Amino acid sequence: SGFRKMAFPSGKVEGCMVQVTCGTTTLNGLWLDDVVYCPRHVICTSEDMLNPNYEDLLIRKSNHNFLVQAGNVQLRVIGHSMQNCVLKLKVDTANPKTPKYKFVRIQPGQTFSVLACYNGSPSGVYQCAMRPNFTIKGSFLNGSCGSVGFNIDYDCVSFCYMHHMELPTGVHAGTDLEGNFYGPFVDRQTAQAAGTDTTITVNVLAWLYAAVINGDRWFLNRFTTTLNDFNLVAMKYNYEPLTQDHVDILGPLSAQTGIAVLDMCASLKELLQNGMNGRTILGSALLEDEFTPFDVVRQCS
Amino acid sequence: SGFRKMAFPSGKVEGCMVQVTCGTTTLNGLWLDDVVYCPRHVICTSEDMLNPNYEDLLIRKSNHNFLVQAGNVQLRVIGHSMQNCVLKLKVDTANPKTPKYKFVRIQPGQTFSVLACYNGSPSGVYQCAMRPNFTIKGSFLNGSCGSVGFNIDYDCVSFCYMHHMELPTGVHAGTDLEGNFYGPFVDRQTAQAAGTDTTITVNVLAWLYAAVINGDRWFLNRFTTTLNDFNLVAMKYNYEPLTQDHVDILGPLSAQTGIAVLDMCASLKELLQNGMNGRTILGSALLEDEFTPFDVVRQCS
Repeated sequence: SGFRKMAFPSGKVEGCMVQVTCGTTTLNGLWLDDVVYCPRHVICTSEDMLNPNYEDLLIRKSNHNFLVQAGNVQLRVIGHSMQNCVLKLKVDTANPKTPKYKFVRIQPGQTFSVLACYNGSPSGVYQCAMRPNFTIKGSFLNGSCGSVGFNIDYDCVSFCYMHHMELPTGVHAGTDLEGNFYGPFVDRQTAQAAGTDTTITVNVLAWLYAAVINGDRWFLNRFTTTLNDFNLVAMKYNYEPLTQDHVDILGPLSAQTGIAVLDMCASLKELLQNGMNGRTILGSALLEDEFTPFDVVRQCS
Repeated sequence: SGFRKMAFPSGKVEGCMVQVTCGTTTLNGLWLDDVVYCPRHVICTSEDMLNPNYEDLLIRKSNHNFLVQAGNVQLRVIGHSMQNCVLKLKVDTANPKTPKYKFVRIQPGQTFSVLACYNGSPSGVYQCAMRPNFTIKGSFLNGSCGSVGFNIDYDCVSFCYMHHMELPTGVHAGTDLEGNFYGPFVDRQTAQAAGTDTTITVNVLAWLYAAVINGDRWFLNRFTTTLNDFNLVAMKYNYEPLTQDHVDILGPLSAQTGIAVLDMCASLKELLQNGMNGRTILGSALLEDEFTPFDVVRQCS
């Protein structure tokens, strides 16, 4: 029993974290084989950020302008290249602790574990989701750039996020491991803001199933709904639309509890219309949307 | 910016997790040097749990009755002893990945990271506190016995918990790494239940300071209180008493925000009397008590 925000074990990622230095900027890098991956804004001054031409800036740099530090040892940079918004520093030593890995670009609504680092040393690990507006509600301070988001499948690490910036609302923006930003964000100092966010509906339904698995079913009812009628109420409460694909993804959780997806949708509809009336679900007074149907399966009985 | 439930990086602990087998029971063990630590109930059948005499049960066992498996390799048990409610299996190989470590017995209200394991393999990591009633609100399934709780100070791992059982309310009970249970719990099948729990007051105050550090201050007021008058209201709402020592521990957070501890106590008093009036604090509709003043300092600006 129990249900907690659960991150993947961070060991395979810790052995990859290095510190990257360029001039007066210090951030983190991800050391995999003989290549160190990091945000390309490491080469910029604050003045360069106003209207940067990175191709023109990188041509002014040499290999000796980059400093890589792994624990105590200093790695020599023997090459450098840019791919989108990430810099790839070729080093003279291949990382002996490189795990089996993949670079994957995730969809909005998907979750991942974050290993927050400062100066090449991991500080902590936590779980979060890619919000529908393509920002993340993380916990990041100055120097956290280069920290990564990931999931673990068997023994393979799937890196899905690299941290780059904090927006004015306190939310965070970054790229996949190939340097493509999630959302309409760019790596330059411009007026950029997060768009309106919505609640991840398939995730709320998965978390209500986890609550049933853990023994709390006060919120259930005898009603059912159509996919269309539920979607009419979802749009009203700023919820993401539920597709037939989401219903299929929720199938294994529906078969374990005995509650049809459309029956669970009628409980969610009543919870949104009537509130909780002073009651909690898995220790929460608010509906939770940062657990995917896969996360519930992995942690539950 | 941001504030999340943050666990310590779990790498140093993952390299210690092994699978222990005795007869038909399989649980996890903690491999440190040439000793494997695990719950002593691994030697018992379900029938033995009714009224066990462990000294008499352990004398019937040989070294070959114990099976230790670290990844692919099988470790030979060359000795065995019991210390309180933990079994210590001496093995022929010292763990090459043993970190710098300590065994520490924590006070109620203190937090730690849990690395949940099944069959010697870590499944995930999450944060929790030792509740005032000496149980933990964890997330554990069958086979999780031997999973450990810990904190990390610089490069030293402080192990504070080993998992043993789940009580009827779904909460969890276990020992320190020297085999002494937290609370009045025993490792036998008897009617045992968690006592009444209370809210960890110094932790709620620390989390309100974290909210001020992150920019939300709607809950502040112009009032102050005495330590005695605040304690009169705390007892009424089932909160732990606040001592002068707790006030001193909250000093660095009080000096960073400019808000006196007794001023923060008057905000908490009003929050308990009037509620939140449809408002949240750090994304939470309930007051949070599983962040110590040290946890806030470690993660905040």
